[PDB]
Amino acid sequence: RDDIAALVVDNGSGMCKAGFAGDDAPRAVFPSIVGRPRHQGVMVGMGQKDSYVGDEAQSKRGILTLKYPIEHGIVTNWDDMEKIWHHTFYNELRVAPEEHPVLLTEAPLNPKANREKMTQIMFETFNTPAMYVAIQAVLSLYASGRTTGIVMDSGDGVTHTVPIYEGYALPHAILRLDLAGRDLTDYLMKILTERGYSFTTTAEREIVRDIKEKLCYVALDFEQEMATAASSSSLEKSYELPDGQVITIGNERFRCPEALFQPSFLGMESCGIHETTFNSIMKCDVDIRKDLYANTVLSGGTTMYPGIADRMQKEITALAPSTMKIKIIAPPERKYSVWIGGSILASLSTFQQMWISKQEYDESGPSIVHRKCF
Ligand SMILES: Nc1ncnc2c1ncn2[C@@H]1O[C@H](COP(=O)(O)OP(=O)(O)O)[C@@H](O)[C@H]1O
Ligand SMILES: [Mg+2]
Repeated sequence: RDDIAALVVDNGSGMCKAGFAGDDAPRAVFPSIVGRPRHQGVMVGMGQKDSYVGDEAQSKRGILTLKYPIEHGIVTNWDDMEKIWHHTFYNELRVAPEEHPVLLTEAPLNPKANREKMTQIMFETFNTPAMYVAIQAVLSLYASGRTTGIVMDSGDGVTHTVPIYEGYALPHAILRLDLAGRDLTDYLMKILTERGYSFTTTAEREIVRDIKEKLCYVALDFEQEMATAASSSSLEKSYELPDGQVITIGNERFRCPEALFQPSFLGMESCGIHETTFNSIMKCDVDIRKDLYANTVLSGGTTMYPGIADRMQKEITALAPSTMKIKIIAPPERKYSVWIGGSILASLSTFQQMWISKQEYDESGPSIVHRKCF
């Protein structure tokens, strides 16, 4: 192309969003999975591919051992992370990472190794002209187009809360909760053994992930929901497995997401999503707090339960004083927020100087990022 518009990769733990820089929607939304087949291949018909990264794994999941390369925001296996990125440019976008500049997001307080290796790989593997690393929550604020607010983003394995006032991070106040979507999925598996459905296989876990999205919804009052669910069959809901069996679910649909509000359930002693937002406000200075309580942005995937926005409001309200009324942004496209906001930052002028360049890296090595990025 005459104009090369830098790639925005929002590499998360659960998915791998990507696209060109010119739009408010990615082109490339495929779950970050490498499938390895787990039997002898008897037929000599075709030489089947040894590995099945990307959406193909979701179709062939029956005979595969699906694995996740990124757990808790952190890249446990790179060989698998390289395979996902090769698929991202060559197959998903059909573009060259050398004839295009590129920006990769990352959750805060990740071990310094993560940033370092990302920098090496973007320069040594795909030989990128220029690269950058950004924090998720700062970009989610860009998307909502507000200079000041507190951003609470929960994805699949990391939940983080970052408070910004008049375009100034207070980084002493940035809290992070491990509890996230994967912990919610894995708790539904554990409470569907109640009604006697077992999901031991990797692929079985992915079927559970799809029930949670279809039926799980947060409740204003947990106790009142529980009483009604026990009293009557109104709540009960029924889903068709891939075999053609039916599973019926009742109270389990509003207990999958309740763990967020009381991690006592999952076994952790973390306070809540509501107490984490509150406490990040209350580490900030007195004057800044009034503007923050007013603006509270929900971002990401596990912010997409119905009920969630109405539960947060009520929750923080009780914690806060009678004045300083709290309003929660909870936008419609919050699922792709982080990426859309990454679209803008690259689009925005004066971000050019900030871009790390091969030239700089060649002198100071991968450790360049530890001084040129936040
Ligand atoms: N409609 C939905 N309702 C509830 N949770 C959802 C929904 N869609 C996806 N999820 C959750 O969102 C996570 C993926 O969202 P996202 O934040 O975009 O990904 P990542 O953490 O990889 O960036 C999954 O773990 C899943 O639990
Ligand atoms: Mg995310």
